[PDB]
Amino acid sequence: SFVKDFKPQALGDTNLFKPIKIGNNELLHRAVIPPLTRMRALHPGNIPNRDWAVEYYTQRAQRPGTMIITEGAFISPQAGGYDNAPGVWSEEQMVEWTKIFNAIHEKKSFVWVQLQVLGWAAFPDNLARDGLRYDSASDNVFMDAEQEAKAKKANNPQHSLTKDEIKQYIKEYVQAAKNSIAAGADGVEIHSANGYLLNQFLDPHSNTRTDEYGGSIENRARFTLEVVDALVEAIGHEKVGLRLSPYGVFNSMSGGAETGIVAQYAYVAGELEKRAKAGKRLAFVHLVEPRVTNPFLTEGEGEYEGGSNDFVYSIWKGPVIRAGNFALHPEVVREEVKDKRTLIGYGRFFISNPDLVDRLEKGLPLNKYDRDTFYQMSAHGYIDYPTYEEALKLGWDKK
Ligand SMILES: Cc1cc2nc3c(=O)[nH]c(=O)nc-3n(C[C@H](O)[C@H](O)[C@H](O)COP(=O)(O)O)c2cc1C
Ligand SMILES: C=C(C)[C@@H]1CC=C(C)C(=O)C1
Ligand SMILES: [Mg+2]
Repeated sequence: SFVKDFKPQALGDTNLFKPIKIGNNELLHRAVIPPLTRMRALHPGNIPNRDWAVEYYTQRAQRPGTMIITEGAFISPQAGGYDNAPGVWSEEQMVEWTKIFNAIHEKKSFVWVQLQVLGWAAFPDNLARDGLRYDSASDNVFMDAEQEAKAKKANNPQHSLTKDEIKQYIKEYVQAAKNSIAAGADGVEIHSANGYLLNQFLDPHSNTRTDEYGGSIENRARFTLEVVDALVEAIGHEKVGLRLSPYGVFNSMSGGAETGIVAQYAYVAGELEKRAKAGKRLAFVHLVEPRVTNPFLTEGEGEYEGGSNDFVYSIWKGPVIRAGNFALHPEVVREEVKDKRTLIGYGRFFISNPDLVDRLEKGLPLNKYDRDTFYQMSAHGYIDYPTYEEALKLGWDKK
């Protein structure tokens, strides 16, 4: 059915429908699909779903000139820990990704691979099963008590990465990015948000290190920036973006409660602009808004009102993608896109609306999403959400 207490507003008269160039890609509108883990990848091998993934992405690429960022993809086995999330390290995996990229391109849309490394959000028992470490920035602070317990129970205690192990991850990021581009992707997004490994280094709660990778703003940012620099050199700055969530609390990050948090993220933005002025401007910075500090919470919950991401705009002068509860708030989007370098990511409602861009343009009702099938091993709630046309044929305007 359609979202009941929603008054759509047509956005076709705004900058949301003005073209913009991101990296090498000529976008025809500024509604972006942010990365959305769907847990349909197949085990063993973290293989993109051979049955349904091409169809899922094809459906959501249907509006020409759409930028799609893939679900997080693990750069290596050690970077993983979820059996049903895909990887980008193996030939088996890349074969399936190539089919996905080809399908998206056939619809005249674009695809950026999000490179994911879980750190303390990984399941320690899956990792132990495969002979892998349970990794994070530190070893004396844990995501929650349950994760700490699972780690100890599996004889896989949380491990504070050595400098050599950090370098090994960087090598893996480089190879994963190369794999992605070679298979046909338009670029990659470095995931440094949402409380995953790079975010665990950025955040002073999760990073209690006393070496060069902790203990100061510059040190906490080091790993993220090293990855940025490694990828820029490997595949080019025009093929690289960075995702950050300054106010996020998901996966036990500090958010606005940490008084030093804006400084931490301002420093990263500054270092990116510095590289930009040196002729290596990243394709974009992607920010999760304080509108959504935890994406497991229903829209309107977990909104932090005490901070804004606007500071980034004073520092970074390139494109900014903003994500977080925008689908139900066209009135907010209308104001945000008045800034001529701002794009809008729509997550949960792109899950439920394959033709979301058309609906945004014309102010059409939105399909409700089904949270119960966000992560189920099923075509249901993955590839069977209807377009507006199909919804009308199903009688949803009367349901
Ligand atoms: C089911 C689901 C899966 C997600 N997977 C990822 C992911 O793999 N990588 C990532 O950076 N963010 C992920 N997110 C966060 C979203 O990209 C987005 O920031 C968040 O959903 C808020 O946007 P929205 O209100 O438009 O949904 C996910 C969110 C949801 C609900
Ligand atoms: C279900 C997942 C593994 C996560 C859901 C939400 C976020 C922000 C991710 O990065 C993946
Ligand atoms: Mg149900």
